[PDB]
Amino acid sequence: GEKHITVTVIHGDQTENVFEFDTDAKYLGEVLESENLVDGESGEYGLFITTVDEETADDSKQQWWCITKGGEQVNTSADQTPVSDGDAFELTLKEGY
Ligand SMILES: [Ca+2]
Ligand SMILES: [Ca+2]
Ligand SMILES: [Ca+2]
Ligand SMILES: [Ca+2]
Ligand SMILES: [Ca+2]
Ligand SMILES: [Ca+2]
Repeated sequence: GEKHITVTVIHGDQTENVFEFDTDAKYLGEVLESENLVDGESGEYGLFITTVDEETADDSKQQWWCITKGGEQVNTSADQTPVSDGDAFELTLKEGY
């Protein structure tokens, strides 16, 4: 079935870009890659997202893309994150830990 979701990208300079998807995808990674909104690499814990909406995290400055769902922590890699109708996800560029 078709689910209606939003993905908001919070860039390094605080620019927020909001993307709406109408999707039958089971998982968030499929949704993100449907429009090539992210680039990531496979690995043993799932997708490691390096670039979102044409912004690449600088590994050397401890930057990384973080997935949240209505601001709440998401425990799964994007390719293992189930999508529900009405979901709002965020991808935020974070620095450090
Ligand atoms: Ca529906
Ligand atoms: Ca709409
Ligand atoms: Ca891609
Ligand atoms: Ca690519
Ligand atoms: Ca873009
Ligand atoms: Ca519904």
